[PDB]
Amino acid sequence: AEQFAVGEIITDMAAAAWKVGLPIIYLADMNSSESVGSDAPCVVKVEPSDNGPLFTELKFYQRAAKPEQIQKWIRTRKLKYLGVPKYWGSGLHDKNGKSYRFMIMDRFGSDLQKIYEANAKRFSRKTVLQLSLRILDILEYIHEHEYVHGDIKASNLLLNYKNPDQVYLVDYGLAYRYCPEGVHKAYAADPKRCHDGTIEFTSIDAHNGVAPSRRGDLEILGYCMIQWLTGHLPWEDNLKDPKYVRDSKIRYRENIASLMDKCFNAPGEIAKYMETVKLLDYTEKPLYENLRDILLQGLKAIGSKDDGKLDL
Repeated sequence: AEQFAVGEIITDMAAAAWKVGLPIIYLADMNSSESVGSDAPCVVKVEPSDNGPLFTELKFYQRAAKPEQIQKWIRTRKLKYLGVPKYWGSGLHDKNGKSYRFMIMDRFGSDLQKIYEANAKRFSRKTVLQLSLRILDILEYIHEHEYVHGDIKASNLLLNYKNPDQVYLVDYGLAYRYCPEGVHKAYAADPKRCHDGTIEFTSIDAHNGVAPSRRGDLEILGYCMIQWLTGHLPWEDNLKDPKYVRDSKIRYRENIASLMDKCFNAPGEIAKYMETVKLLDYTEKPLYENLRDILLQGLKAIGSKDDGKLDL
């Protein structure tokens, strides 16, 4: 089915005008006499208005992904960029007697998962450290704006369409506001939430059926880094049994040396990274700069620096 006639002009609720293009979710750009081409800088996502995930994602984008909000962060922290997609607007659209919600956001190039597979499911240490530094900036940002992602993975990491050295974290349909009005949620389940993440990468907290928090996000990144380096995780043979996966993660958490021995001479920064995350209490605020310093040591150990080169 078609929610839009291609080339039609839609107006968001702030009265900003956009033109809809072909599907890639549709390509989109500012309203003009020209057509929306394949180098369009925006997408328009459209779901039924009763779609829960789009609503949750829309609220995240409205609260934490305002263009000027992001740009202000970039300047004050003195970053080259920030891998949070920008929100450009949203509204309601009727068609065929049904109500649809739409949202305008940044368009991106390839996901990391496609590139990962193209490189025979291996990223270099350089790549993994550079990716991870930027994700730590993203996580720091969203955490400080009261949200956790809870599902970091290569297929949710998209490259800037016009810059392959900039990676962005997408999909906040099942993101969680862990800290509304500065009050941290308690160690317990959220009954209006049933997202456990992705089984292979999800946190022990999520495994235990409690709502995700900051430590959970960093833990997910830990598992990704190992996946990316080695092409494997210890529990990847039994992803159909969450009990097994949780058990394995709990045991490897208790003994990180044996995780390194299993997964790999292992990189010291990864082990140190995992060790720091382990110390975090559920409600505890991470020292993100310390975590970055730890990854920086990894770069210095291979004769490199934080040059912002993903080397993909």
